[PDB]
Amino acid sequence: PEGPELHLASQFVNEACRALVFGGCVEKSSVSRNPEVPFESSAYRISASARGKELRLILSPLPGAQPQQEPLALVFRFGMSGSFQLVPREELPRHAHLRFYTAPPGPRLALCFVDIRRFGRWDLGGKWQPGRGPCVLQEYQQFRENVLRNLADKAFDRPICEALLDQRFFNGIGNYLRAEILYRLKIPPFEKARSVLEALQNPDLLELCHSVPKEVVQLGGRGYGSESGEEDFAAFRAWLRCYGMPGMSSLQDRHGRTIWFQGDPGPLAP
DNA sequence: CGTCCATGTCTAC
DNA sequence: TAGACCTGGACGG
Repeated sequence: PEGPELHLASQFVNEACRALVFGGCVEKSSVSRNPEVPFESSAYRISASARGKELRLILSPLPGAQPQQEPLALVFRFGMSGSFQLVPREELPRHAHLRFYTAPPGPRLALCFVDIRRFGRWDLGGKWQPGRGPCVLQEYQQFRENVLRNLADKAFDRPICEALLDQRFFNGIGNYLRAEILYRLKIPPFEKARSVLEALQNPDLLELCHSVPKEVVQLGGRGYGSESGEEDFAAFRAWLRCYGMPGMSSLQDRHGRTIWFQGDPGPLAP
């Protein structure tokens, strides 16, 4: 998952858990290296917000719930496979690694953090990752300024296909979005990032870093992902113009990750 | 059986 | 920077 997936996951949690009351402990699969979540409430609601490639749950005990408890924030990163799913308490998926259980009345449900591969991670802090750039979806002006102010940074020596994955400046952009973005402007992926950015100091590279992932969010669906039917997944595959599409060339950036492009690879190519 | 590939970090050398 | 962290699917023989 990349920014749009984290965003729709946030929306999924909020819409699904609007009318739900949770109760009891927050349960961790005994194979997850991530920390135990010390939290018990007789009655609590669950809300979410997203910032680039991170999502924040807030667990909010209701009035008079017991034990006396202050709200608790957890921040998730999903790595290659994470996901959130509302399931029947007795049909936990394989790889439901963290699990929030509905109190009665109503049919017993588990909001599960599902992460097949265990590249996902969570922290008790409630805080966004120190160093991560602003969210390209929700802090666009902040995102734009945070780049143009810092072209001096060695980050921008790298080729543009590489800089776009540095979450310090492009929080929320990942390997499908970088491909999709450059294709829209036909910027060679191994053009030097400083050259392409110095220019702006008919939409431009930074406009698209916002608007292109925002197109994924406005499919509905779960962006690149199977939930909301294996119907919405094909609605994404049809949106894609570059990433994996027949006809397109592809190469490995200096860190093994595959960039899909059309035509000219550009000057700093392997 | 086997090999390779996948929406991302994270860290040891 | 090579390597680690993981599982499973789409392919090969």
